[PDB]
Amino acid sequence: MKASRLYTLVLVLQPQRVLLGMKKRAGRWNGFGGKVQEGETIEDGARRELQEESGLTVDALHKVGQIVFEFVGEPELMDVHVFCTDSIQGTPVESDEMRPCWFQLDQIPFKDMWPDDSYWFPLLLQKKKFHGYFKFQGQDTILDYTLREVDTV
Ligand SMILES: Nc1[nH]c(=O)nc2c1ncn2[C@H]1C[C@H](O)[C@@H](COP(=O)(O)OP(=O)(O)OP(=O)(O)O)O1
Ligand code: NA
Repeated sequence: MKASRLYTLVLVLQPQRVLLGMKKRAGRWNGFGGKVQEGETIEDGARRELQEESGLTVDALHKVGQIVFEFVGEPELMDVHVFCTDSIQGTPVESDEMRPCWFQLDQIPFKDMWPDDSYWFPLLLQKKKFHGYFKFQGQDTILDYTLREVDTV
């Protein structure tokens, strides 16, 4: 088995809309997140990345899933811990690398999201927790994947 590097992903999910960020420098909408750093808990890394990437603060997050990504030709797995929150402080801010935008929950922009999101984001919307794994060739093609609803993440 490959080694894995820890990442976070945060979805700001309100009753009628979700906040996503478009990668500016590519072209896909995603939640907010990045690499966990030395000495911080995963949840604190998720809060930090949300603040660094979007400007938003939150005192707490709910863990909703974990997804492992494998890319053909890359030596490490990405171990992505997925969090949600419904409660925000501040306005999202555009940066040189990210443009935030709200989407109504009948307009989730799946075609401009990573392909895996079509599989797990419906579970998130149903208040379900999940574990996933996806093996990609490049940015567009899934060669293998597993997904399971779990009671505890
Ligand atoms: N297939 C996929 N589907 C998805 O929904 N999110 C993915 C994904 N693959 C990666 N992600 C998420 C995980 C993480 O939040 C983000 C990728 O992290 P980044 O590359 O932004 O890390 P960092 O920006 O911290 O690294 P540096 O650029 O070195 O600072 O995208
Ligand atoms: Na990031």
